[PDB]
Amino acid sequence: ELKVVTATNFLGTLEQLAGQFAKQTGHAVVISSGSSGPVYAQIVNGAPYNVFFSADEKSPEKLDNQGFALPGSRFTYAIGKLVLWSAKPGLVDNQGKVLAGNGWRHIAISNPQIAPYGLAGTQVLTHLGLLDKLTAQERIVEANSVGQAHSQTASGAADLGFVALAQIIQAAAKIPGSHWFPPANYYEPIVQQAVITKSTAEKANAEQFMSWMKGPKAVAIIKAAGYVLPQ
Repeated sequence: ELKVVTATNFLGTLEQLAGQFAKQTGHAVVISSGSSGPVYAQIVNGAPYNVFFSADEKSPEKLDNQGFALPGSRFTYAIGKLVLWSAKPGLVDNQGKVLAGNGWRHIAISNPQIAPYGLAGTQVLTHLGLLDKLTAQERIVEANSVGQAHSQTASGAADLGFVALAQIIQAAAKIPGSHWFPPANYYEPIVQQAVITKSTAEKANAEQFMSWMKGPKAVAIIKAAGYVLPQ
């Protein structure tokens, strides 16, 4: 009974992974999710999780340094891809020029202090010189996770949103609405690391799952969700 907590970007992908791991091994996983910052704080506050999938390297690195992570268990399990998305077809152009105009109301951006996909979206606005203007105009609506940014954008509560590719890519590889991938030099890469929680009471099972996460079937599921893997 492995208890796994994930940054919200990776929830849907982890559900797919957990389903496949259960089919192969008979082991069931209990998934929890939240923004990377708050999940880190819950772990430091003794939350009884076995494995943590962050949306960054910083939280796993801090847990390792502070003695909360099992030594040697930290690794990069996926590299995300930031997307500017709208549920409305035709609103987001393929060069992101929409961001500099007034043809939309709000943009959902997860809180950059706690959600790495929010940090990435904020970095894109800084790269374009639009963060100050959109902040002054009160057009940025702070979401508490990229799960919430995606929810707000998917319902149209926000005309635009900065989300994870995994949240919007479909089984056939299509993406509904409209979208723009900010180039890789517009934000720092979203390098996602995982750790085993040192206090786990299921060490062997946690290590088995962490090993499986690097294997061919897990990697194929991760890539199908639009993530990349270290070269």
